[PDB]
Amino acid sequence: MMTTAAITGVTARAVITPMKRPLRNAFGVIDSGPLVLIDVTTDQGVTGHSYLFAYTRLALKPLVHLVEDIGRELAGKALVPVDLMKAMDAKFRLLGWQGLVGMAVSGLDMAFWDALGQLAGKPVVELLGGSARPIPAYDSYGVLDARDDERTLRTACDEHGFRAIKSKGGHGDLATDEAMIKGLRALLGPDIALMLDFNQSLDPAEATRRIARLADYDLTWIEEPVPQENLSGHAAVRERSEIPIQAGENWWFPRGFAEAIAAGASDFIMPDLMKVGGITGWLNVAGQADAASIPMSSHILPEASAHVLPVTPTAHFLEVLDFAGAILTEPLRVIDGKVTAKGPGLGLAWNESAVAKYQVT
Amino acid sequence: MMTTAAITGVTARAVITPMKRPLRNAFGVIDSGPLVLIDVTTDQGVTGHSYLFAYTRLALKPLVHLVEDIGRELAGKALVPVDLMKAMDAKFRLLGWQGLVGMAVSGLDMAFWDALGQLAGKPVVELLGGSARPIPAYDSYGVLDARDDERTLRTACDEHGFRAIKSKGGHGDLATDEAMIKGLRALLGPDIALMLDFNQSLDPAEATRRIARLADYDLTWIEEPVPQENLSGHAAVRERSEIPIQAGENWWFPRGFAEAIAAGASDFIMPDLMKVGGITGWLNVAGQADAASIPMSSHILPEASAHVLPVTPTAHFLEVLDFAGAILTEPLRVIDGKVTAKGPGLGLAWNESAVAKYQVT
Ligand SMILES: O=C(O)[C@@H](O)c1ccccc1
Ligand SMILES: O=C(O)[C@@H](O)c1ccccc1
Ligand SMILES: [Mg+2]
Ligand SMILES: [Mg+2]
Repeated sequence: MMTTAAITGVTARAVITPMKRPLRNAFGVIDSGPLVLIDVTTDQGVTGHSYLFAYTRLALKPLVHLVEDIGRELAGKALVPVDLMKAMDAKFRLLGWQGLVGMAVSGLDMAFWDALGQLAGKPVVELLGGSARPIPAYDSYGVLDARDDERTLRTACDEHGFRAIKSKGGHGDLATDEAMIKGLRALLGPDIALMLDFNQSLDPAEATRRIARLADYDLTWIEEPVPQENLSGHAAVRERSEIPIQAGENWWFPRGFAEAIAAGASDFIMPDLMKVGGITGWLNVAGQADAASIPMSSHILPEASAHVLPVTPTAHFLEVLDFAGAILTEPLRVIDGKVTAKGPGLGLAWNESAVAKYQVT
Repeated sequence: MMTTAAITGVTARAVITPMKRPLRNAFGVIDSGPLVLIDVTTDQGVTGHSYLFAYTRLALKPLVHLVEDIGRELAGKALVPVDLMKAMDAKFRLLGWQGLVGMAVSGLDMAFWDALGQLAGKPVVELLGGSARPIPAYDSYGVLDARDDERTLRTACDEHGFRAIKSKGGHGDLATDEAMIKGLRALLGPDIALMLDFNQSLDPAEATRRIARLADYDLTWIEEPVPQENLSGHAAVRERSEIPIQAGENWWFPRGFAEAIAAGASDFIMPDLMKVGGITGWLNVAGQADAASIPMSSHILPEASAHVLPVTPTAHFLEVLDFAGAILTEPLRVIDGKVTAKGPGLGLAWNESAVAKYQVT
């Protein structure tokens, strides 16, 4: 009530952390996750937190540069996430905010909202006018094998209570995809939802061919069958597909979603908070998905996702893949295959000795 | 014939150069142009050259990082621009190549083609199976005023022989746009083509309103009336517009053009070699534009553009705006309002003392 807090500075650092569980692709395991950690100091005793997953270390320095540079021009500015977005939008209209820039802007938006929650002793979800209801979740893996992996899967379903599993495919031929899926369904029975993520690996005609073959296995969705930019190719797959098509982890801001929806690219979407424009963009897209009747899930950043899904009219699944555990004070918790938001703000605090250990520069 | 050259290293540096002529926007003049200069050393006594215009210094370091990092993984690799593109494509499929990354990849592609021309003593246009025919050009300004600017305009048309001028608008109200355009047409007579660039400043309904008012002035095109990502809004303007709609300077790679064309966003396109994916992407888009019967122009990078326009089936205009003069050995030449390609390769050589003077780090 007294006055709106204001930004006094912004800091970001790189870390390469160990994964709680290495996930293995066709070539090899990934056991390292490169992140960027963002702090937005305010004039009211609160520093806002957020992280980005950066995919490859090659992106660490640029992202740190961009976050810090953008943050600097913001010092002195009132902490109003809507007005700040509009400012960052005007600022990159010509250079363009798709890509690394876009991640910097979304990261900052998350940090902003996080500060606002802290400053109120509330979780963001309550700022957003909803509550931290538990959200059905699914557990995300690389290339699963039924024999070689029965162990970890039993755990996910029985202890953590996961009622849905995602695996990857596409790397090889149709035979491998099918065997992998035949195994999984046999092993897990009919009551577990199985999702298959092709990670953009196919072209539209090949996607159509594989999907027809996999339809007998009761899949919940096929994810990014073709390159993410190829919206017309997604729509073409979607049109012929007996299985719901999921995509969206790689699209940029509300406009990026508007054009994908206009093209009818997918049955389901799963925006990444890093790429859709933070909490502020997410909410915009939530309204679009409501109008288009499209079930909306999240792509990673499970901690913050849990704050927006409860106010997403078409909320679907929260993806669980944990990259930020080892550097958080309070890793993510799944209870009976659901995640519940944690306050205050986004519930993101750094385990500083953890950070110091893993920091790269 | 003996063996295909191979990459041995890649270097990039930042410079902020003075413009041959400061161009003034509504707020103020821009007299500084931030660039990144790219060298790709080969094992055959040739280093490939290319530059990027980086819009804002804030992008200088990230771009240098990205070019050098990407280049490093390429050392040892045979200098085959098609195979190299496909490699950089696989490498960023998940992180995404829109944005800064995309500029790094296009820059590298230009450098590659430049080396290939040098290594043959030829201009790239001849590598591409065409010839360095002169290309009609137009001269690009900021917010012009007829009284206050008659002087520089007389020069452009009379000495350099420019038969086409572009100015900016949108910053203010319709009244200002109209007066500015009424002045220009009165001053330059009916034989000079006038283009108006709104630089994404309007929304679709406002764009429609202004364009209807400006139609009496015989404009050649209206450029980016609305945000570049808003393809559906462009199509909506285009549908109602009596004046050709031009756009494309901000779209990403061939797929980005494919979706814009699929959406019917514009009557004309003008890809930026930095954003369309270098020479290799350009050529792809050239074929798309041919099929869609869309006149294709270039956005800046006038030196390299002059090498691809002669093999672009729907070649239209080459945009002249000079940023790289002060650091080139051979600035750009316009003769009788046309530009002709200069070899060998892309005809890009550094004036090294010039560079040393302007380099930023
Ligand atoms: O859907 C998903 O999570 C995958 O596409 C994915 C993307 C990026 C990192 C890990 C996994
Ligand atoms: O069409 C154009 O050249 C303008 O949009 C423009 C873009 C970027 C820098 C200068 C000018
Ligand atoms: Mg995915
Ligand atoms: Mg323009």
